[PDB]
Amino acid sequence: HLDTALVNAGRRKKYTQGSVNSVIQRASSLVFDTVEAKKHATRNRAKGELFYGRRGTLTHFSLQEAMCELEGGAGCALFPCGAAAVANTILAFVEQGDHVLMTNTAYEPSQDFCTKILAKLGVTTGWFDPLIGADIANLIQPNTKVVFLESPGSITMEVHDVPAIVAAVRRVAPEAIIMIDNTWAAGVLFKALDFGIDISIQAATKYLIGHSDGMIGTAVANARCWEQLCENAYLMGQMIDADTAYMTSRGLRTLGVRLRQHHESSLRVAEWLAQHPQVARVNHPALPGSKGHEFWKRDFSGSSGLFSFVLNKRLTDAELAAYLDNFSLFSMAYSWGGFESLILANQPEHIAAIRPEAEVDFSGTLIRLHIGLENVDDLLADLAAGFARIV
Amino acid sequence: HLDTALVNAGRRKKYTQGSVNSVIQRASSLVFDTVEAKKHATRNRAKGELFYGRRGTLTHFSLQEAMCELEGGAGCALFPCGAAAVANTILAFVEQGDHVLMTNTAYEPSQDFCTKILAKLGVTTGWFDPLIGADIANLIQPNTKVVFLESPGSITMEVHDVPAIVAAVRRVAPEAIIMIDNTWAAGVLFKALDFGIDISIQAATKYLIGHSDGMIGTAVANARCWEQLCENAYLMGQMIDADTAYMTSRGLRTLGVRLRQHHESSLRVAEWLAQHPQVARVNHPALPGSKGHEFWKRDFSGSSGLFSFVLNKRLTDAELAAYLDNFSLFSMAYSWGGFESLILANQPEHIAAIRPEAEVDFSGTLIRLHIGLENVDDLLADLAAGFARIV
Ligand SMILES: Cc1ncc(COP(=O)(O)O)c(CN[C@@H](CO)C(=O)O)c1O
Ligand SMILES: Cc1ncc(COP(=O)(O)O)c(CN[C@@H](CO)C(=O)O)c1O
Ligand SMILES: [Cl-]
Ligand SMILES: [Cl-]
Ligand SMILES: [Cl-]
Repeated sequence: HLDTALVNAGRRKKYTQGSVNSVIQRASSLVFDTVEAKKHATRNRAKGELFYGRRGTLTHFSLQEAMCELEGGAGCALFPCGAAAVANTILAFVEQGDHVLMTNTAYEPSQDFCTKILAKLGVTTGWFDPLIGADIANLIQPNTKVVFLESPGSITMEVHDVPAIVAAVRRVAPEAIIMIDNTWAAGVLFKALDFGIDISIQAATKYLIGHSDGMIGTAVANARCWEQLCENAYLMGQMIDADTAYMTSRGLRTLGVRLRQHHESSLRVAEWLAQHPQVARVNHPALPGSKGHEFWKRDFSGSSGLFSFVLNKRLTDAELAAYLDNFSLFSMAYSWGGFESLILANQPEHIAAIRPEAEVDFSGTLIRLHIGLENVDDLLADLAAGFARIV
Repeated sequence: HLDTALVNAGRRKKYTQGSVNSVIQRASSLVFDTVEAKKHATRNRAKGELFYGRRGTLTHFSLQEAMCELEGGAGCALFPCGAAAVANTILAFVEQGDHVLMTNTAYEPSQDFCTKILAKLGVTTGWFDPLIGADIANLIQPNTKVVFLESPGSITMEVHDVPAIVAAVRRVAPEAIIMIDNTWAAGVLFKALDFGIDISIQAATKYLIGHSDGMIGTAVANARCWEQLCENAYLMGQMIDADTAYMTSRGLRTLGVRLRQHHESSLRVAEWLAQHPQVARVNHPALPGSKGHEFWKRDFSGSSGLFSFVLNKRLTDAELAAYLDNFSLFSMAYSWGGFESLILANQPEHIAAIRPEAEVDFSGTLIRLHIGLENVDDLLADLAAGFARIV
């Protein structure tokens, strides 16, 4: 039913007005025909009545309805980008004196928001290994207000045992706000809110947009946390432009077909790489043997196309150029989740430096691949040519 | 390698300037820094130097390069929609006293262009059965200038034997302009120019855009016909806006994954319908027994999602409402090639009225389906519920 839901989510007649897709309603000013209409709009300004562009237009309402349906939430807040969704969703729930507990595999700018912004405002941050499971109850403190998950982890792809983590957290601090950056799953391959997580955050920038040409963040909350998220994000003025909301709705429609091809192609690549003499490790959650693969097999309904692997060596600056500069199909860039295949290198010491209170367990250069929609045999030929350049 | 080509076609740095996709260059005025720059631009105004917005900006040049690569042509003209591409491509090659030979299964607005616009301008049109094959030779007159193909045919979906038609035309009138409306194949399931056709026309509106929210026509010509196409369409002011050009290039990137799903689901539905006791006949190019199926299998590399079937009876007006008005997932609308599934009905005499000099061979009500990206079992249940309403 997912593919049918993707095609139809948010597409009601009040938003589409006769077309297949929602109209694009560009607005700051939204006009009240009468004082009664203005009173009604004011009362319902956070409940889907047209009131002011910072609250949304029809185009936003359609995307929000669609995200709430797909992720099973009570509300969806929208942000200029994925990093803004993370920073402002955390900020919405903390005050001077609180404590945040975050996986040490979190996206680096999410860590930096904690250590460079929150700290100067009286909020502290501790760290945990992605595979801590139930032992996380040990780290929970009497002022721990937020617990921040990200699964798979950034770059290294380790999957949480979320059931064990949530259960442990609910024993010790039931009213803690559990959050997850659910971007790798595109919010649909892992139903975060069905696991007891309070808020699922996405860089819709990635698979939801799907084409590397829009930036937008989303946060879908359960009924318990929606109103605080919505009103505190709004006090920071957080919103997205109507056209980008439209393009996010539009990306949903092909998300199923795309993800199935990303899953298929990338698992094939990773199977070939795990057999490869020049490869030390392969970190693909759908690959038997990867850190947390068993949780992935159990808790996820599929895979996307982003993973990583470790070379037999820490490439020099000169080897890195010979390797990366001369691919024919993979491109060097940040971001991911689009139609084209990407390649990025992180040296083991660089990873270690973004793993607070941990070290790394590999010494080769770590290559992160986004596997796009190209023919997978073409892409293997490109990686093979890459290996020949550094042998 | 098609999937790799779809991902990469037209995406060169002079257009993308560092992003994944081409920039969107919106312009009428294009600035000449010097008289010499203006002279150079004038000389190359049809060859991809910036000259004037009506000739195109970087965004158009990128799409044009993509289409020439994917369809194997020398140039690609752009139009406001498919119907404009058809009308203006035919018009570009005719003059008073010329004769056009068009398949009697052509899209109805294409026929009306011939009978209502060309006729009063001194250009006659004759008609042929789509399975005529080599016998088209006998219809070629001394003044026949254009032979217009459409395979599969509109609504009824008959597939031409293009090799036999092209060989027969080239025996009698080697210099005739052979055109095809290649929309059903999205220009990539049937490589028209490789079969000796001179110009491949598409409503990029359909599968190239892919989301039912842009209109655009394209015409890719071989080297023999390109300059005449280019300059006579320009004399009629035909262009597309830069944003829709961008959206067409963008659609190309997912065309492969989308078409494979349309193929799989539409063939499933067609095979199910062919077994159904309320179905007299299924018109799907990929279904055994359909008209021209053998040519589809030999000459195409796949199928899209549009096809039709004939019911075992002629629906009354009351039955038509009962059937059509109460679908849950199929929607009634014109166009096709999007993510959502569509349904339309025609009575046999309506089709007969748009089959010039021919009758139809069925008497039941005809249903045209577009199979979108929804789960095919959901779509089958929607069709079954419809059959129950008219049984
Ligand atoms: C898991 C994850 N979460 C957030 C973000 C940031 O989203 P933006 O919309 O880019 O602000 C990312 C993005 N990471 C990309 C590019 O920043 C990367 O290459 O690491 C993300 O992966
Ligand atoms: C085969 C074929 N060729 C051209 C067109 C016209 O394209 P536009 O971009 O709509 O001008 C079509 C479109 N016919 C659709 C939409 O009316 C239909 O419902 O039959 C076409 O099929
Ligand atoms: Cl109130
Ligand atoms: Cl307000
Ligand atoms: Cl000119």
